[PDB]
This record gives sequence, structure tokens and C-alpha cells, in this order.
Amino acid sequence: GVEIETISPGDGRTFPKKGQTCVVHYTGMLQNGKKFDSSRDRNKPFKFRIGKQEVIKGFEEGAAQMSLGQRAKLTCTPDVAYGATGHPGVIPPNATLIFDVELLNLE
Repeated sequence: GVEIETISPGDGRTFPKKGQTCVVHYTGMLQNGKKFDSSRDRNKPFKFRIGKQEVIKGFEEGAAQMSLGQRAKLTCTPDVAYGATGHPGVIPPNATLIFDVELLNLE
């Protein structure tokens, strides 16, 4: 259940495909909670490829549904990322996550 609310500007045509490594200025937010992760702090903007199940399922399906320059707003369900387990100390079990995602990439 990946729900998209895109802040408009970008190109809307450069869609992510397989074998493509892309760059995201993501920002983690817990729903009704504080931050937990920010690529903008470390300023190394998280180069990663598509398809090898590196990222969670909610971020992976939200990645391909974007384009270059766009700014989305993810809402990840618990069953796709951690909701049975929860990442220990950082993500509680049965959690719903909020992501500010901007795709500024190559390939």
C-alpha cells in the first residue's frame, strides 16, 4: 500500500528501470513521531541500484513510481518494511513510516 503525493516539479518522464543506479535525498519520519534518518545530514546522498532488494519494499515500489526532479511523499505500510519484526531500537514493531523523497539521479 504505497500511497504517493508528489510535489509537482521535475520532468515526469525519466522513469527508473532495472540495472539503474539512482541517487536520493531521502528523509525519514515516523508517523506521529520524530525523525529517525536523514541523508541530508551526512550529505552523502545514498547512491543505490534498483532491483536487488537492497532497500525495503515500500521504498522500492515508491522508487520506480517517480521521475527526475520530482519530490514524493511516501507512506509505507508495516507489512512491507518492518511491521512484524521492527528494526531493533530504531523502528518499533507495527510501524508506519513517512518519507520525504527527492530523486536527483543518474541512469
